[PDB]
Order: sequence, then structure tokens, then C-alpha cells
Amino acid sequence: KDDDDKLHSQANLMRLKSDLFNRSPMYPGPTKDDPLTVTLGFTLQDIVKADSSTNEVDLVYYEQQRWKLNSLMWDPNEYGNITDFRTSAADIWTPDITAYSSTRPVQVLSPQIAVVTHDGSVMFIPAQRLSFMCDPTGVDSEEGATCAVKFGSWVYSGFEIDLKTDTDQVDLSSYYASSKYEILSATQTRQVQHYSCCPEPYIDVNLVVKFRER
Amino acid sequence: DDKLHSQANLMRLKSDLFNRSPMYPGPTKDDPLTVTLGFTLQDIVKADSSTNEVDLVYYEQQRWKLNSLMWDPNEYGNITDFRTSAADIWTPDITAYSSTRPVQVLSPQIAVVTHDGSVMFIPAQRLSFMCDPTGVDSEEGATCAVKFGSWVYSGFEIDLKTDTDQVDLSSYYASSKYEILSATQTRQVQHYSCCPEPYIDVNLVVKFRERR
Amino acid sequence: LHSQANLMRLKSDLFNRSPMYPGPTKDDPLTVTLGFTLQDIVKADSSTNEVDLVYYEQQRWKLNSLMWDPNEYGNITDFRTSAADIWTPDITAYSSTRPVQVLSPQIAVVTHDGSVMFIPAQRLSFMCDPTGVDSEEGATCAVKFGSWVYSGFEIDLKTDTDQVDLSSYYASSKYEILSATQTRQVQHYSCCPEPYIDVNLVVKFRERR
Amino acid sequence: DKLHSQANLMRLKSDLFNRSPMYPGPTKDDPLTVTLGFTLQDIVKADSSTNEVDLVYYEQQRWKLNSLMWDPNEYGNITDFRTSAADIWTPDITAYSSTRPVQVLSPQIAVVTHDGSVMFIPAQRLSFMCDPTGVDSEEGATCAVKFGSWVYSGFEIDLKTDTDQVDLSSYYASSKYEILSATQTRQVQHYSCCPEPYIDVNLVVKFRERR
Amino acid sequence: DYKDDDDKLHSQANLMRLKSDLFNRSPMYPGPTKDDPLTVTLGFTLQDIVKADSSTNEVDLVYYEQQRWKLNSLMWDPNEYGNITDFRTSAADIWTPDITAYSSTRPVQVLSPQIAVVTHDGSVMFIPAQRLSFMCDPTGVDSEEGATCAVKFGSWVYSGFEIDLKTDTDQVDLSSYYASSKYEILSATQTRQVQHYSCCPEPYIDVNLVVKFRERR
Ligand SMILES: *[C@@H]1O[C@H](CO)[C@@H](O[C@@H]2O[C@H](CO)[C@@H](O[C@@H]3O[C@H](CO)[C@@H](O)[C@H](O[C@H]4O[C@H](CO)[C@@H](O)[C@H](O)[C@@H]4O)[C@@H]3O)[C@H](O)[C@H]2NC(C)=O)[C@H](O)[C@H]1NC(C)=O
Ligand SMILES: COc1ccc(/C=C2\CCCN=C2c2cccnc2)c(OC)c1
Ligand SMILES: COc1ccc(/C=C2\CCCN=C2c2cccnc2)c(OC)c1
Ligand SMILES: COc1ccc(/C=C2\CCCN=C2c2cccnc2)c(OC)c1
Ligand SMILES: COc1ccc(/C=C2\CCCN=C2c2cccnc2)c(OC)c1
Ligand SMILES: COc1ccc(/C=C2\CCCN=C2c2cccnc2)c(OC)c1
Ligand SMILES: *[C@@H]1O[C@H](CO)[C@@H](O)[C@H](O)[C@H]1NC(C)=O
Repeated sequence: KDDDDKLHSQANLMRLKSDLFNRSPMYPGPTKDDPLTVTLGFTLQDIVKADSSTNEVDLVYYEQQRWKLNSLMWDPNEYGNITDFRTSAADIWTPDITAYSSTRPVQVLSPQIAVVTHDGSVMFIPAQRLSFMCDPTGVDSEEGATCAVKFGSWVYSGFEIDLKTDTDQVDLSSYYASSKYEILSATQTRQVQHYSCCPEPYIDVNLVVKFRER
Repeated sequence: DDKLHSQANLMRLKSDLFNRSPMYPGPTKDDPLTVTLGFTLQDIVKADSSTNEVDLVYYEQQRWKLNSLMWDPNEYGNITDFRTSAADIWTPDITAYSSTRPVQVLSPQIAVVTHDGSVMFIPAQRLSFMCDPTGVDSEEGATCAVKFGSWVYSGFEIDLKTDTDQVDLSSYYASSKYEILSATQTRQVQHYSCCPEPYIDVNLVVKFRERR
Repeated sequence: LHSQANLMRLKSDLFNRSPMYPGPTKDDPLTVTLGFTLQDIVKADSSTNEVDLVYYEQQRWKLNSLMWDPNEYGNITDFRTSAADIWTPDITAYSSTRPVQVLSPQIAVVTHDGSVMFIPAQRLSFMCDPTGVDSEEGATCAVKFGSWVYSGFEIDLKTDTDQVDLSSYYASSKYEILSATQTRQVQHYSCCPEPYIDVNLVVKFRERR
Repeated sequence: DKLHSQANLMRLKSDLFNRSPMYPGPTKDDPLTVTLGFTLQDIVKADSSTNEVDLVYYEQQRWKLNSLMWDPNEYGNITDFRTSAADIWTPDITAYSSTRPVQVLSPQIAVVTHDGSVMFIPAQRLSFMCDPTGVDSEEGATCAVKFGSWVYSGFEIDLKTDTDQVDLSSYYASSKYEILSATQTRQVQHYSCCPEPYIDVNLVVKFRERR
Repeated sequence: DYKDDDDKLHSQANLMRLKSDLFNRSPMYPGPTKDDPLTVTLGFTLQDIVKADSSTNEVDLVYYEQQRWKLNSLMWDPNEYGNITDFRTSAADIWTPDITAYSSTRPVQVLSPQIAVVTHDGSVMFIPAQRLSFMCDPTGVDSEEGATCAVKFGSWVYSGFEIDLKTDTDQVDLSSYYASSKYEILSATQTRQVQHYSCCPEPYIDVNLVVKFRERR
């Protein structure tokens, strides 16, 4: 029965995914009538490089994203008590969380796979290398340099996508201990932006990093 | 449940526009299109005097209008606009005419479509282009220029316009290595030897110097 | 509306429908006209003897399978289409050192007589010793372009002129062009029984002074 | 005979792949062990300006799925076959402290054996976080990098090594850097993100300038 | 005339029909097996040593790799297809061997169109041009005798009992070597070897490319 249990668990998961993905149309993304709140958090692993000839700095971090869709809900009892599953991020809608002052395309360092839970909640944690606009002047001093970069939806205003953080402290517990740069402070703060282009406000999380040469 | 219906209406709308009608074949002499173009310059990242290439980060505002993208909000739950993958729709082949590397795309390829058939698409880009930065370390600074326009469509198929001749500098990076003295964007009509029909472009002209 | 419908119908008739063109053959050979418009010598690297050019490449050919009567399609005489929608020649630099980087949209123009025009802009790194670039005489380098897999029995080449177009060459390049020629050649590679055709691009250049 | 052998191989691959949906990956109810081993070929570059080191290696991965089992007697005595990695499930084994996307240096083709076991040996170049200070001394420099599933906890994917010794028998003899030691060690981690423990294999390399 | 126009049409039809008969109404070759092994002929044409990096001991080559093999499943009778004796086809339409450099340090960069030639006897010719970075210590390159480096090419996943290799000559073709390269070639050979790797009881086959080169004076 126990290998049949294994076969049944696979059948159940295959069925769940078919039901969620093949027998319901793809979620069209958030709208003003159906807005979404994405929870964003950063785990900073390394400041790899600080280029004073171009004022670009390169970070490596894990970006934790979480949201919840009614359309991704199921009753575990209908599917052999499955409460969550992993799936390619290509299979589901994902928010267009973008750095606002990048100078190169982000490079993805991890597999793009999300965890979907039966309450319709999704957790997706892409590791990234980012080059962004930053003047490292002062990095070779006790006080160090300070740079900042905003992350938010590119195409969705606050009326479609809102953001939140669970804390305003960037997680430094995994920061590389032999980095060329030591972290003096790293914060992540929700902001409401008004851009002259657009009558609607855009929400971002402002990552502010203060750092110096070790 | 109202949220469920809103979703159905939007899915229904996109299906009607995209699955139940063939994608537009692009503009023609009999159905020409005007694309409105504007630039927001964010950074002059690098100026390489060994190769005379300069690297810009900007975003390009593109807007156009297609009758084939129109709908009556009243028959789709009063949906007035939606976001969609740029792959779902026709987009103009707006190209720099003096790039030295392929453009690097810095923003999601997603457009906004409105019920009157208008489309807005705002790609952010890093561009290397032909530019001699001689004088950048002087009070007068350096001046370079780069033309943007359709690669394959003449002025008889795609016209361009700008809403202003001033490049938007309000988001220019205040700690760039280079400060901007001026940045203009100006529609030009060109007659190239190759071709009997005039081509249209927007000439981005930037005057910049080493920040002091 | 009518014009749009006419163009969709034409493309559908040509593509979605009529039997397919499988590329040229000995029994159905093709001539491709090639020309170059040199825009910039970006870089000359004397440590590796590689030089980087930016140019566009004008390609032209004609297929009976792409012909139509404008009168049957509301007097449409040409259209733009994705290069992926049609056959295109495998024109290749014979001495590149890096993959070509494409700088322009991959879209071609098809005309009612069956002619296709395709003008890809490229950045190319190729084998070139720039020795002498810092002298009055300058350096000279050459690179051959032609089909990779089709011999002259399947693809022949020609030029409309042997002068490279320099009328868009960047006036403030690090390098001045002294001359640039594009010349059809016939190659007989001991590798292969049939002759290969190429257009040889020869560029004489020097540091701007 | 040859046409028969081919027809049989085609039939097997059909019955296995196109005659069920791809396996949905491991779960707590249907967990998997990946055996992981490294063969280090070269330390290409050590950058003391950014503290990044570049390694070239082969990563040996092995796992077993009941759903990939067959009776060779039903398929003309076929006991194993090669197939594109895209045709089958593969584990999301990831370096935890890379600084650039891994670059794949070998074909993405696996070997499947009739007992359901799969062997997949991707060659990679990896840049990862490493301070090379001391590389020009007798004791050399030591760096480490953890490899593990990105999204599956130890309750879904276990890892194991057959040996804690990295295979150095193909290490490039004229590298800029010589290897003093290289070990690969299973670890269990408890991350605040996640209630369930994660498993990794920690690669520790001690290296020095080859003089 | 009209006859000539028709002949061309018939030729196009005949080729489309041949490709369809081979590719559409037939199963893609599942690759070689111990029961159905395959011999691939490999040869190199070295065009340039582009660079020699003594800071990392990587050297970069540009070459053409000629590959040839033959399958019964690609055979046809030309008389059944208007005397068509060969055709060009995308390398994606056919099976191709996984010939790989065994000491690359970067992914190979492909410099030519991925198109093969298939002949009515079932033989296939495929000639990818590549830029390769590989492990090579160029110490001595500034000497009369130069530096020597080597790199093995072979199937990644198939042993010698599935994919065997051969050369047609022991000499790398230097007839189109770049005359103004930074490096002159002193010799370049290509030699079949048999390897025994601890992973696997079956022997593996490779062709070893050995190049002796020096800075041009
Ligand atoms: C598609 O293309 C063709 C063009 O080749 C086009 O067909 C042409 O239509 C024009 C306009 O009707 C025709 O021109 C006429 O020719 C006759 C002689 O045959 C003249 O008598 C006509 O002149 C009178 O009418 C003019 C107004 O139309 C007056 O200005 C003038 O004073 C005269 O009263 C006129 O020039 C022409 O014959 C055809 N040509 C062919 C080859 O058919 C067709 O109309 C185009 N299709 C569309 C939808 O536009
Ligand atoms: C007149 O100049 C502009 C400048 C920027 C934007 C859009 C922006 C910039 C702020 C971030 N998001 C957007 C956006 C909004 C919707 C789709 N794509 C991009 C614009 O569109 C209305 C016009
Ligand atoms: C010397 O002979 C030539 C030179 C250039 C072009 C095209 C150009 C030049 C630059 C503007 N864009 C085009 C174009 C036109 C149509 C398709 N693709 C590109 C040409 O074709 C009409 C012939
Ligand atoms: C000096 O020795 C040579 C010369 C030429 C070629 C091939 C060529 C010439 C360049 C254009 N294409 C080919 C080709 C020929 C057949 C199939 N694929 C490619 C060659 O291939 C191994 C060796
Ligand atoms: C110190 O802060 C940490 C530590 C570990 C992880 C996740 C990891 C560890 C590496 C393996 N994969 C994951 C993971 C876990 C869940 C989903 N996706 C990825 C993390 O995510 C934000 C923060
Ligand atoms: C010294 O340690 C070694 C030697 C050889 C191989 C495999 C090789 C040799 C190169 C060609 N391909 C393979 C291979 C074999 C089987 C499956 N996939 C790849 C190896 O893989 C972990 C370690
Ligand atoms: C759209 O709005 C109009 C008035 O604003 C209303 O009469 C109509 O019911 C709405 N149509 C819908 C929701 O389909």
C-alpha cells in the first residue's frame, strides 16, 4: 500500500496542478478592483564590487517575495491532504519587482521555483546579482559610503500592487564575513512615490546600505 | 465574488482582442501610425575615450493607438485599461541608429492598453553608442548625439512625434560621474541615399561633463 | 480596415498556405546581392589582433514563391515581416572571433516581384592585425562573408558596387577609413568539391589624427 | 536487428515519458535522495579585488525514481539509455554563495538505468565568494561553498556523499593554483526562513599559488 | 519557359517531400547504443590562437570542427525524389553527437550557422566553427620552441561502445591559419585516444588536439 501511497501522492499532486493550471484560465494579474499586496524582504549576502570610475556597485542578495491569490486556493482534503507544493515560477503569475536604478540586467543566481500553499499564498525567493547607481566615495573611511536603491513594480501603481515589509531591517545574518566591504547598516523601507509621469503613486521598498572597506 | 467577475471580464476582454482576432500586421502607407517618443535620462554610466563609446541608462516612453485594440468598457465590466505582456501585442521597432552593442533591457516587457486603443510602453535600457567624450573634463563639456527611429518603416508608415523637445532630467542620478548640461530630443526628417521615402527619427543630443 | 484585411490575407496566402520553399538547390539556385555600410571601427586590439566593426549588411534576393499581383490585394506592393517568417541566407563572416551581435530588428521587406531586402546591423569582432594603424599608411585588414553551407551551385553572390558605403561612417571614430572595398571571390577549398562564393571586405584604416 | 533495437528504445522512451505526465518532483510523502560528488578540474582565477574565485568542476548527481523503472525483458534487453535532461525531472542543486550565474560547460544529457536510477554529470564554471588572502604562503587560502536544493528541505530531498574527499585525479596539473585539500561534507542547516531543515554539501578547498 | 518553371516547382516539392518522409513520418533517431554504435569522424581546422592568458592559464582558439557520421535512417533513393542527392537542414532537425571539449573553462561560442548536410547514403556532415577557452599554461610562448597545450574532445555521455571516434588525418588543417595572428603555429596534431575513467567500466574515446605555438616575431 505504501508504494501505492507514493503513487497516489504523485497522482494527487499531478491532479492538483492540472486543476489549478489547466482547468482555470491564467490569473490576469492585479487590477484596481482586485489589488494585491506583495511582502518584500532582502537578505544581503555580499557587496562584491564598488566601481568609483562609473559609480556602480554590485550586490548579491536573496529577495523574498510573498503574495496570496484566491485562485491558487484548494482544499487539502480533495487532494490527499497536500498542503503545499513547489512549482516552476513560469507556471504562475509573479510580480514585476524591479530595481529602479539598475545599470545592468539583474543576473539570477537561483532556480526560479515558488512554493504555493493551500490558502493560495506563494513564496518565491530569487537570488540576484545587481549592479546599481552608487557613488562609493567615503568607502575608504570610518564613516563609509551610503547608497540606496528602490524596488517596486514597474508597471503597476499602488492601486494595483501595494508592498509591505515584515521588518525594516535587512537580514545581515548571512552577509559574507570576508567580503571586501563591511556593512555598517542596511534598512528596507516602504515608500509611496509620486512620479511626474503618472497621476497614481507607485510603491517601493527602499534598500539603504551604509558600508566601508574592511 | 465581485473580484472573481472582474477577473473573468478581463480574461474575456484579452481573449476577444488576442485569441479571437489575428495580430495587427503593422502599419502601412494606407494605415500609417504615429508613435510618440520621449526619454527620461537616468545616468551617463561610462564614457570610454579609448573607443569613443558612451553608456546611457534611460527610459523610453512610447505611445501609439490602434483601432483594433478598442473596446467598449460597458460590455467588459467597465474595464478601461489593462496591463499585458508586450509579446501579446504589436510594438514599434524603435532602434538607436548608432549603437555599438545590443541594448540591454532593464524593465519588464509589459505595456498598458486603454479602451480607446492607445498603448503605452516604457522600456528602460542601457545603451552603448558612438560618442567622443573629448572635452568632458572641461567647463564646456562634451556633446554627443544619437538618433532613434523605426529601422524598417519609412515616414509613410511610421511617423514620430515628441510631446516636448526637453529630455526629462528630473530622475537623473545626482551622484553620477557626469553632470548634464543639456539634453534635447528633436524630431528629424531624413532622406537617405538608399531609399526614396524619408525616414523619421528623434535625435537625442546630450551635453555633459565630469562632475566637480 | 480593408487595407489591414488585405495585408493579413496576403501574408496568410503567402505563408500559412502555399507549398514551402526549402532553401536553394542545384536545380533552383539563388543569387544574393550583398553590400556593406560601415559605421565604425570601435576597437583595435593589438594584444589579440582582433578588430571590432559596426556595420550594416544589405542582403537582397528574389523568390518566385513570394510573388503576388498587387491588384488582387488592394494594390499592396510590399510589406514588412519578421525575418523568422521567411527563408533567409546564412551569410557568415569567415574569420570572426566572437559571435556576431545583432543591433537591429530582425524584420525584412518583401516586394510583389518576390524580392526580399534584409538589412541587419551588426557588431563583429574579426581577425585583424592593426600594426601600422599609428602611421600614415595605416593598417589593412580583410574579412570574407558568404554562405556557410551553400556552395556557388546553390547560392551565388554579387555586389551592386565594389565600394563600401562610408556615407554613415562615424565622423569622430577613433579610426579614419582610408579605403573600404567589397569584392566577390570564388574559393576552392580542398575540403569541398564545389566552389564557395564570398564577398571580401577590405578595410584600410588609421588612428584619427 | 538494429532497427529492432531502435524501435525498442523508442518504445521504452515513449512508455516512460509520453505515456504519463512528467514527475511532479519529490514531496514529504515521496522524498528523494540525491548523491552528490565533485571532481575539481581547475581554479581558474582568484580575484583579491572583489574576493571572488572561479572554479571549473564536474558535479556528479544521482537519484532514483520508481517511475523510471522498467523490465529490460519487455524492451529487447535494454538496461539503460541516454536522454536530454529536459526530458526528465532534475534536482535544483544550487551553490549558496555564487556571485555570477553558473556557466554550463557540458551537454545536458542524463543516463537512465532500468532500476529507475539517473546519473547526470554537468560540468560548470562557478564564481563564488572567496577571500584568497594567504594564497601566496605555505598554508595557502581556504574557501568554502555550500551546494543544496534551493526549494526542497531535508524532508523532501536528502543529500549524501559517497566520500568526503573531492576527486582531484583530473585536477589541471598546470593550473595557476595547486590544491592542498578539497572535501565535500554533508551538513544540516536551520534557517529562520523555514521551519524544515535544509541539507547541503559543503565544498571546502584549500589552495595556493603553484610555484 | 513554362517547362523550366515547372521543373523548379517540382524540385522544391520533391525536397519538401523527402524531408517530410525522413522527419515527419518517421521517428527521430534515439541516438547510438551498444547494440547500434556509431563512429563519428572528427577533424579540426585551426584558424587562430586569439589569446594566451598567463594570469589564468587559459588560451582561446578559433577553429572549425568537422564532424561526420552515417545513419541508415537518413538513407533514400535519389530516383524516388527527382535525383536529389543531398540537402541542407537545420542541425535541430537531426540527431547530432555531443562532442565536447574536456577542459574548457567557458562555454563554447558558436560562430557559424547550425546547419548540416545530409547525403542520400545517410551520411551527415556538420562543421561548426567555435571559439573555445581552455586550460593551457602559455609559459614559453615567448621562446623559440614556444608553449605546448592540449585539449581532448569527445562525447560527454557515450562511451566507446556507443560512440567511437576516428580521424581521417593526424594533422590539424593549418591551411587557413591566420597569417597575422599574434601566435605562430609550430605544430598541431589530432590523435584518437582511449580513456578509462574511474566512473565507468567502459572505455571513453577522445581526439586530443595538441598545439605547439609561439609569439610571432
Ligand atoms: C490599383 O492600381 C491601378 C493603377 O494601375 C488602378 O487602376 C487604374 O485606375 C485609374 C483610376 O480610375 C484608371 O485611370 C483612368 O484611366 C482612364 C483611361 O483608361 C481615363 O479615362 C481616366 O481619366 C478620367 O477619369 C479621371 C478620374 O479617375 C479624370 O481625372 C479624367 O479627367 C478622366 O475623366 C483615368 O485616368 C486606370 O485606367 C486604371 N489603370 C489600370 C491599369 O487599371 C486601381 O484603381 C488601383 N486600385 C485602387 C483600389 O485604387
Ligand atoms: C512622460 O514620461 C513618462 C515617464 C515614465 C512613465 C512610466 C513609468 C515611470 C515610473 C515607473 N513606471 C512607469 C510605467 C508605468 C506603466 C508601464 N510602464 C512603466 C510614463 O508613462 C506614463 C511616461
Ligand atoms: C545601400 O543600400 C541600402 C542601404 C540601406 C537600406 C535600408 C536602410 C538604411 C537605414 C535605415 N533603414 C533601412 C532599412 C529599410 C528597410 C529594412 N531595413 C532597414 C537599403 O534598403 C532599402 C538599401
Ligand atoms: C582550410 O580548410 C577548410 C576550409 C573551408 C571549410 C568549410 C567552409 C568554408 C567556409 C564556409 N563554409 C564552410 C562549410 C562547408 C561545408 C559545410 N559547412 C561549412 C573547412 O571546413 C572543415 C575547412
Ligand atoms: C539568512 O537568511 C536566509 C537563509 C536562507 C534562505 C533561503 C534558502 C537558503 C538556501 C537554499 N534555499 C533557500 C530557499 C528556501 C525557500 C525557498 N527558496 C529558497 C533565505 O531566504 C530569504 C534567507
Ligand atoms: C577523474 O574523474 C572523472 C573522470 C571522468 C568523468 C566523466 C566524464 C569524462 C568526460 C566525458 N564525460 C563524462 C561523463 C560520463 C558519464 C556521464 N556524464 C559524463 C567524471 O565525472 C564525474 C569524473
Ligand atoms: C458600467 O458603468 C455604468 C455607469 O458608470 C453602469 O450603468 C453599468 O452597469 C456598468 N456596466 C457594467 C458594470 O458592466
